[PDB]
Amino acid sequence: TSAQKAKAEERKRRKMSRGL
Repeated sequence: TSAQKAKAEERKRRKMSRGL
């Protein structure tokens, strides 16, 4: 919920590697 206002950006740092 309130995380959707940022979590989407928190993955931009984890996907850089496991972005598949």
